[PDB]
Amino acid sequence: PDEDYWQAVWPNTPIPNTLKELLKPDTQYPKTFFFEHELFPGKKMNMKFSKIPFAQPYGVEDKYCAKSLSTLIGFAVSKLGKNIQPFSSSFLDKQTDYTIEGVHNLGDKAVMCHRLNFQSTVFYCHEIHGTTAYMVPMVAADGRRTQALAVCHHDTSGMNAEVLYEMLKIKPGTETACHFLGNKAVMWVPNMAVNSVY
Amino acid sequence: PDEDYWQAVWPNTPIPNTLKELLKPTQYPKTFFFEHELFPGKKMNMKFSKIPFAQPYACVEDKYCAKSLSTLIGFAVSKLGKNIQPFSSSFLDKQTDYTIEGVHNLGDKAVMCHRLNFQSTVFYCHEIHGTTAYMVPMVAADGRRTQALAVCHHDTSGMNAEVLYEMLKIKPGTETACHFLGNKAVMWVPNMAVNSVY
Repeated sequence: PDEDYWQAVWPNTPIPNTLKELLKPDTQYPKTFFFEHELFPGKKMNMKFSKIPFAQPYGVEDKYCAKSLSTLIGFAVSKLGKNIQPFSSSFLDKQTDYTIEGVHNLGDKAVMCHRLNFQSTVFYCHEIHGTTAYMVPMVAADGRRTQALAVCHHDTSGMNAEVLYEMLKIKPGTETACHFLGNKAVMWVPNMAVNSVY
Repeated sequence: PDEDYWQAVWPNTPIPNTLKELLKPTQYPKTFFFEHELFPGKKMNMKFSKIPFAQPYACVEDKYCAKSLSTLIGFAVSKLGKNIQPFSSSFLDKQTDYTIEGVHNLGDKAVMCHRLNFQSTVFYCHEIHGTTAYMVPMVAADGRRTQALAVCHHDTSGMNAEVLYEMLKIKPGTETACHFLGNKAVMWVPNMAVNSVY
C-alpha cells in the first residue's frame, strides 16, 4: 500500500517529506496579505499567524474531497496529467521575521489541496483559476533558510471586501492581492513551470 | 574540437545555445535599478548603448583572459569546481519593453566572463565579490519569453557616484545598486544555487 501507490506513478521518487508529513493520520494560518510588487529580494516580511482561519479559508466538479493518497493523486493527475510535483510551505516553528531571497513563478495551472483538521487524512482539493502561484524562498531571523508558497489572485473578486480593506485599504476589482499558504496546504504544479529555463 | 572538450567535462550535456554562440569567431543595457524593483509584474523599458562607460559599465590571481573553450572552462573550474553551469542574458533583437515574471537568486559565488569585441574568441574572466547574481525571467511586448541576468552590488564603492546618482540619485557606500548584463556575457554559477529549494 502507501508508498507503493506513489512509486507506481512516480517510480524512483520518494514522497517528499512535507507531503509525507501531511499524509499522517490546530495549526497556524498566516494572516499577512500583500501586493505583488512586495515580492522582491530583500523584502522584510513580518508574518502574522493565527490559530483560526478567517470566516473564509482566505477565500478558497472542479472541487473534490480526497481521503487517501490514491484518490488525491487521481484527482490531481485527472486535471494536470502525470508530470507534476506537490509543494507546500515550510514556515518554521516560532519564527516571525523573514527576508525574501527570490520569487519563482509557478504559473496559473495548479491544484490546491487543504488538509482538514480531522484525525483522518482528509483533503479538500480544487483547481485554481484567475490566480498565479509562486514559490518564495526566504531566510528567517534565526538564519535558517526555507520557502513558502504564495498565491496572487488577479481576478481579484470572490473575497471579503472587508478584509481587502482591512489589510490593504482597497476593495475588489482594482488590483492583484497576494497571500501565503500554510504548511498544511499542498499544491500540485506541472514540471514545465518549475523547470523554467533549465 | 569544441564538443569534445566540453563533453569530456560535462558528458551527456550540450554546450548551451547562448554559450555555443559566443564561441563563434554589441549592445549594453544602460538601465539601472534597486533590488526592490525586481518583482513580478515590473515593467522595464530597456535602454541599450552601443558603448558602456570606459570599462564594463590588452586584457593586460582572480582575473584571467581566455582564448579557447578549454582555457575558459579551466579557469572557471579552477575557481568553483566542476559542478557549474554557464548562463547568459537573452535580450531579443529589437524588443524594448519587458515584464518581469520572476527572480531567481544565484548567490554570491560566480565567475563572470565578458566576450571582448575582438574578431576572435577572447573573454576577460574574473570572480565576483560583494555581489549577488540573479536570473530574471521576462516576457517581452511581442509575447516571447526569455530571461536576463541581473547583478546587484553591495559594496557600492568603486562606482561612478555621478552615474550612480544620475540613475538612482544616491551616493556610494550607502545602498545596493543593480543592473542587467548584456547577451555577450557568460556567468558560471554552482549547480547548488540553481537547484535552490528543489
